[PDB]
Amino acid sequence: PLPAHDASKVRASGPGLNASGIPASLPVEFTIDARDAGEGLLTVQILDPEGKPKKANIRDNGDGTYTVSYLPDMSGRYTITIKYGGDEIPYLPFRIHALPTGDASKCLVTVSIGGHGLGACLGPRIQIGQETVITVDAKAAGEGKVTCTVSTPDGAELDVDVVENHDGTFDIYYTAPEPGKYVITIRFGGEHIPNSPFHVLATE
Amino acid sequence: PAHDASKVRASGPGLNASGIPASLPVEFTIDARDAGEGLLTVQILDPEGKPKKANIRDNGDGTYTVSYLPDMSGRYTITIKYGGDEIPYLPFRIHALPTGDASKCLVTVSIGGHGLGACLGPRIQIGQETVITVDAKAAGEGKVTCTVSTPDGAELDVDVVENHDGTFDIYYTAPEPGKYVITIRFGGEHIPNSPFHVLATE
Repeated sequence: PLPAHDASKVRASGPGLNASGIPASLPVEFTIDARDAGEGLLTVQILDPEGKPKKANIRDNGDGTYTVSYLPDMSGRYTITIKYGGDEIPYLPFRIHALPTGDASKCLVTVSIGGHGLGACLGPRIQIGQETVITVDAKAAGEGKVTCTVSTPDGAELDVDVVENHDGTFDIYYTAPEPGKYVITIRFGGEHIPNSPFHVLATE
Repeated sequence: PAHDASKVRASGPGLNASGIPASLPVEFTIDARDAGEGLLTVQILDPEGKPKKANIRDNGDGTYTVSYLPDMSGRYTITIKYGGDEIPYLPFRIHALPTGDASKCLVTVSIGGHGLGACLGPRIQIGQETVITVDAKAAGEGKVTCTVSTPDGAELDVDVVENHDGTFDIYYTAPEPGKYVITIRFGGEHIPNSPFHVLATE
């Protein structure tokens, strides 16, 4: 990379790097300032409290600064490594503590398919090729949001976008594309709701 | 009116040193024919250290048939006394072994003939009969068992009816308002979504 850079002049700050911790289950952002660091590619790696990679979304603001956002779905410490032109910036890694909120044990689960409710709770089987709506009623759980991750039979872990209804309930829309074992993790305020993670088998 | 508990002998499937299958009722025999006259008592603690019902039948001949239901996989600690005195070699430690695959069980709940889908829901009405059906066709060897924790903190075993087609029915009515915890196991292990937390309301 002939274009000169100096990663030691990059500065990072903002809510997503708060040394006092952040609330789990809420998306958060921070700013990376490379205006004095020359020209190079900015990369960010985030490891979650389980040591697994977490997506850091990077917005180039076109002025030498970047906005980075991530979703700490999980209580615990996240490990953030930032590189400019391939070189680590100072003071790495950032260790950011996502703190639990509310009472996940008060969340209730109902399931519906095609506009017909299967009543309460998520049994051990789901159907393939059929949109399934898992409603998490958190009206009694207090502070926090519902988050969801699905592991597919191939081993991939995918964060599912949870719809907030603003009445204390949250809807998880999922269509299982293939038969096999899925693991559906549902947290509220950073913590597993009752019976999560759900080990479910997708069937014809 | 003398007795000698040191001469009481104990044997049978319920005391098998190699373990017993969880979720199946089991019996054992206490032989006090050489031990004189006295009252037989049996205490069973389940793996969590809580009392487990021991049904004692006096056979009227110096022997007793004792039965208990190991609903939970794990270790059961059995203390037997005759005339108030311990018999030898106590306590007995009996392993209840898991069987089958409780994770393959399917639950359906019906109240007054209306299906509530899987699990109870957060609320039921006091005095209203509930029917919990457990489909265990895919679960392998074992039986469904059920224990309820009541608002007062008591534990009660709820009889489970075997239909001999792979399904089991549980009939339960909440008598008092408050929080209940319904534990449903197959072959010693929680079925999916057990234990079930329900508030009994007016």
